[PDB]
Amino acid sequence: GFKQDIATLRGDLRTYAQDIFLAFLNKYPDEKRNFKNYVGKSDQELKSMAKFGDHTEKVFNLMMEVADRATDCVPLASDASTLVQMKQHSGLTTGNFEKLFVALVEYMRASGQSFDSQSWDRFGKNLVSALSSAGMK
Amino acid sequence: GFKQDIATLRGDLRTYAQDIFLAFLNKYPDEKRNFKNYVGKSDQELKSMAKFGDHTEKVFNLMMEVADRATDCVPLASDASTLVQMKQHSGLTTGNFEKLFVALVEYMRASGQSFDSQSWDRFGKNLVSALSSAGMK
Ligand code: HEM
Ligand SMILES: COc1ccc(Br)cc1O
Repeated sequence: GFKQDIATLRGDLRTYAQDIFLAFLNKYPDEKRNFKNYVGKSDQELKSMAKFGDHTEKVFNLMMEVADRATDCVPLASDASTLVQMKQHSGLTTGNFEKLFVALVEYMRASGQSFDSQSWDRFGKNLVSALSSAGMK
Repeated sequence: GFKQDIATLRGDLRTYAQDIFLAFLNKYPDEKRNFKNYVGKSDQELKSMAKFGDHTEKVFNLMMEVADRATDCVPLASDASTLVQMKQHSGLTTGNFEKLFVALVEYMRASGQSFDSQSWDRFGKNLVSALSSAGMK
């Protein structure tokens, strides 16, 4: 289930994080509007760019914590508020997170592994709802 | 407290893992007996090797899983058994773990961040006791 998937991802978190975020950027190339420095770079070039490696690592370290603190894939409202109030996220909207989780679910379904993709689909929808309630446009 | 410290560490897991492991290796030079491939390299030379960060991150992920599953800083006997039975740990005794947590507590106390160093010292002691109970010499 969802809780075991958190353990699976955490057990190889750097590789999963970079692969899922790359899947996001390659499924939705226009999302580089928020990452101008990512333009004109292959996956392997991005993986050697410090700001990509560091942001991606932060994304998934904190996402696994938010998932871990969730009940039945519903995040804490306080976790959603913290995400909304992050300064570097000022230009984001719920659509950015929606797309991230569509790519993550697609990645899990395509993997060879026993991920509970339905739970991650719910988690992403419930996070988006919570971000909206917390003030994200 | 302890639970928040797990969240702090997980929030920047690779960085904290490398810095705490380096603190251990430098406090106890003989402990590189179990790390032949790290001999003859400075802290920054080690951090530059992707395998060092990869290994340290995976170690500390399991450490955080054991810490999060603990009750009042007492680890589960089943988690201690896992650590005893790991093939990678066949050469080890509890003193190896005692020294790791002495260095970890020293790192936390010098950090100037608000770690609950007392709880981590207790956790390390209770982990050592639990490793002994699970069959480590
Ligand atoms: C609670 C404490 C510890 C945890 C959670 C832990 C966990 C782990 C994990 C997950 C690995 C596999 C690493 C990987 O896949 O890259 C590993 C390997 C290893 N650990 Fe531990 N460990 C702990 C303490 C120690 C201590 C104190 C020592 C020695 C002083 C030690 C020595 C080793 C060695 C020699 C390996 C083999 C290195 C390799 O993977 O090639 N561990 N440990
Ligand atoms: C002493 O063994 C270890 C302790 C902490 C990390 Br991080 C990695 C290790 O290999």
